[PDB]
Amino acid sequence: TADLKSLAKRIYEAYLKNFNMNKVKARVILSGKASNNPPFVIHDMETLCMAEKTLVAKLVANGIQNKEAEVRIFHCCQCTSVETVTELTEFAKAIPGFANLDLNDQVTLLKYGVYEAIFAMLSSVMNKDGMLVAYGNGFITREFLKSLRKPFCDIMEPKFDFAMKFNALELDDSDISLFVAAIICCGDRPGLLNVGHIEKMQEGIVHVLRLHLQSNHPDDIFLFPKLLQKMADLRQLVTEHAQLVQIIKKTESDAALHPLLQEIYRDMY
Ligand SMILES: CC(C)(Oc1ccc(C(=O)c2ccc(Cl)cc2)cc1)C(=O)O
Ligand SMILES: *c1ccc([N+](=O)[O-])cc1C(=O)Nc1ccccc1
Ligand SMILES: *c1ccc([N+](=O)[O-])cc1C(=O)Nc1ccccc1
Ligand SMILES: *c1ccc([N+](=O)[O-])cc1C(=O)Nc1ccccc1
Repeated sequence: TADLKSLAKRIYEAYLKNFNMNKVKARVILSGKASNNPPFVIHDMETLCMAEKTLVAKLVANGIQNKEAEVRIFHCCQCTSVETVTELTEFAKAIPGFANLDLNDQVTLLKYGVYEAIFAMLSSVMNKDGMLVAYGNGFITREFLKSLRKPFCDIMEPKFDFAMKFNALELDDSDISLFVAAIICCGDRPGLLNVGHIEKMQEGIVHVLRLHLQSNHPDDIFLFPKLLQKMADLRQLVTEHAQLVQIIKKTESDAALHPLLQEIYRDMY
């Protein structure tokens, strides 16, 4: 079309603008074809404490430091998502009609959707062996994550499984931008007031996405349906994650939950 392609572009531009780590900037680091200075590999406890030597500032004033090895990892890992939530909250502005929604419906969308988008985008920085960290400056291996003591070794491995099959779709930021937009405009979230209004808004994004996918990836005929399954998959992935988070709350007495994330997880699933 033309007006649609403008909207699809308006979304993409908001994607690159807000999220500092896109799939292009990431796949080039993992390829190592643009530089000979690879990110610092974190594969065991020694390499971890080395890299942590860089953040000794944020670690001392936060009281972690002497905390357990796993707690330290996923303590800063929370600060990441808190940032991605903010970037996502701003990315939602560009969505046509979103800013107009009732302030309650806006928060509800961003409540049940953020983590579904975080894990989706989180695939862009993963591979079969690990993921990028610190805006591409670090690469934490996948086996080291599976080596932590339970239940921390069950946190990231599920996401790696999704990112491997999801990456297999060969998507570019051009598409993910729209894909993440549709995730936020899901009219299925509990507590939505104007269900009719939101569904109209989502159908616009999905319609744009369905044509964009057929245009940018014409050979993968059922690519659009596959992604719909992925949305369903992510919805399930975030649910299990929420259960595993609350499981860490009812047992681990030395792992505190970030204030912002508390409100998100509160009575989520
Ligand atoms: C992906 C990530 C960081 O996943 C978590 C993994 C571990 C924790 C915790 O260590 C923790 C701390 C306090 C409580 Cl009450 C429960 C769990 C939190 C989130 C997220 O969700 O952004
Ligand atoms: C998260 C957990 C642990 C560390 N660390 O001790 O090396 C770092 C991070 C992290 O995400 N650091 C970061 C984020 C963004 C930009 C630069 C560095
Ligand atoms: C945790 C959640 C999300 C990201 N991310 O996609 O930027 C990274 C991490 C993480 O584990 N960061 C990290 C960096 C350095 C040392 C430990 C942990
Ligand atoms: C955010 C970024 C980096 C670190 N760190 O490596 O010390 C910590 C945090 C952070 O906000 N931790 C936290 C968890 C729970 C409640 C408040 C703060």
